[PDB]
Amino acid sequence: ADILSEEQIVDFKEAFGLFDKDGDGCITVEELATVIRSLDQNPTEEELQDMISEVDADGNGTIEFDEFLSLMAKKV
Ligand SMILES: [Mg+2]
Ligand SMILES: [Mg+2]
Repeated sequence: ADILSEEQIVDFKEAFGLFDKDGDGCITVEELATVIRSLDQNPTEEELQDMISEVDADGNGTIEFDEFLSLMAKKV
């Protein structure tokens, strides 16, 4: 139970808008995937499978704003 960090909201947003031009706003599973590799982190993939598959409400198999925030709320 936590919330993203302000300064961290901008940092990620900047990288999001840079990697997201389609303007579609939302992103797929692959988009974030790669971004995960570039990010100097080491998160368990097993989780993503559980979350993404347990978060994808739209059922389109794609990540979105809320969907992304929810993943962090639990993960973080
Ligand atoms: Mg996109
Ligand atoms: Mg979705």
